[PDB]
Amino acid sequence: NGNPFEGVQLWANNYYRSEVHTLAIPQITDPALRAAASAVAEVPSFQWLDRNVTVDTLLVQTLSEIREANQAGANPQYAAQIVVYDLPDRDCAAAASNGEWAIANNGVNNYKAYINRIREILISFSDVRTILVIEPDSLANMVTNMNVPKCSGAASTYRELTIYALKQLDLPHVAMYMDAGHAGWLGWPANIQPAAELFAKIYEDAGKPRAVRGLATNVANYNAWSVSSPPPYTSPNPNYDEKHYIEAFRPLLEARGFPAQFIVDQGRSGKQPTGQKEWGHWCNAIGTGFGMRPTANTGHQYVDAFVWVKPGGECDGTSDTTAARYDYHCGLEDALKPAPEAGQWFNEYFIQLLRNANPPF
Ligand SMILES: OC[C@H]1O[C@@H](O[C@H]2[C@H](O)[C@@H](O)[C@H](O[C@H]3[C@H](O)[C@@H](O)[C@H](O[C@H]4[C@H](O)[C@@H](O)[C@H](O)O[C@@H]4CO)O[C@@H]3CO)O[C@@H]2CO)[C@H](O)[C@@H](O)[C@@H]1O
Ligand SMILES: *[C@@H]1O[C@H](CO)[C@@H](O)[C@H](O)[C@H]1NC(C)=O
Ligand SMILES: OC[C@H]1O[C@@H](O)[C@H](O)[C@@H](O)[C@@H]1O
Repeated sequence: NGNPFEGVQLWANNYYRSEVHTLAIPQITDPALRAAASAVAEVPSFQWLDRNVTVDTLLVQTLSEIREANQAGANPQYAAQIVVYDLPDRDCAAAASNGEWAIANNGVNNYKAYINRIREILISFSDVRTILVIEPDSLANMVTNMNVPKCSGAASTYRELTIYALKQLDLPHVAMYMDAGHAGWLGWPANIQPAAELFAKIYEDAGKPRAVRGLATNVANYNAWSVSSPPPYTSPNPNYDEKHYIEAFRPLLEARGFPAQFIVDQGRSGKQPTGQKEWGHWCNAIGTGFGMRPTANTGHQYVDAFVWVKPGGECDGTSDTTAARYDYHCGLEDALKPAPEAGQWFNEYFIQLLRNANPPF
């Protein structure tokens, strides 16, 4: 079917614009950086439904604004970009982004109701083309972290709820992309076949919903789409950038009946190599910059578009060792500190991304 990024304009949401203008710009002293910051507020990054309260507030508000714009004659029409991110026992292999719901406290029923309400809302807004990224990190943890107690404990629930979401959100105007980790996680030659088996089986078990378009890679990470030599921290993985990963991964998925198209996050991929000391250091990484802007013109048959899924400037996790959600990755030498709770605005990190932007603002 169709590439959902073709023939539309991507709406830049007002939540991210509001962070930049109300929190970042007033604290930025230099004129050029203020002007740069205003420009990055217009880059259309995904809007995250990270908490249940966002469904009837922020989601409805964004879809309503788009409808008004399109009903006025926007050309091309705008499309929404939304992330579904509220699994019970969320972020199973880390502490920083633990969610509001727990499997031991009716999390499965809370999640099904959240999905059902999202579905009702998307049905009401069927006139708005909606692109969704389904639960970043969830299935990638199923592949490599079955040795982690929280992840093995949540495995059967993650599989059931993913299938539930793929079926309930399989709507005419919706395109879904399942999160598929990244080059440095599932792109390792040892992990790529097992990842292809898992994604292709979930797709099959969901009844191969027509709205599932493929997979999203590099969400909330910093990998290059394509570099000319391997960054030192990538060795010895031969799939050292997303282009290598996706070129190796698509054949294995298509072999198992899932001919997935991809979308690749590049919101924090502008500077390479990054300042990461190890490829697994994912929290508030130093030496990173805003990367390639969202576009359907990728020059690749398997890639629907480059996107900005993780909104740069929104924290990856607190550096406070007394916090409930403290994760040691956020206290590393290559993690920017001090840092606020995951998802809260981190001005010093936003300025790092601005200064290191490529292309520049
Ligand atoms: O991306 C944001 C997300 O990150 C999650 O943490 C991830 C890291 O992003 C990811 O890079 C890390 O990847 C591991 C992978 O699981 C291992 O299988 C792989 O193992 C390699 C090993 O490094 C080699 O030495 C050895 O020779 O081969 C094996 C493969 O056979 O190592 C990579 C690291 O390079 O996985 C993390 C999860 O455990 C965070 O949890 C999450 O919160 C973030 O949102
Ligand atoms: C989730 O939000 C919906 C409204 O969108 C609300 O009706 C429901 O009670 C919330 N769920 C929980 C578990 O609080
Ligand atoms: O910034 C986008 C998302 O990043 C995640 O790491 C946080 O846990 C969420 O609260 C946030 O919505």
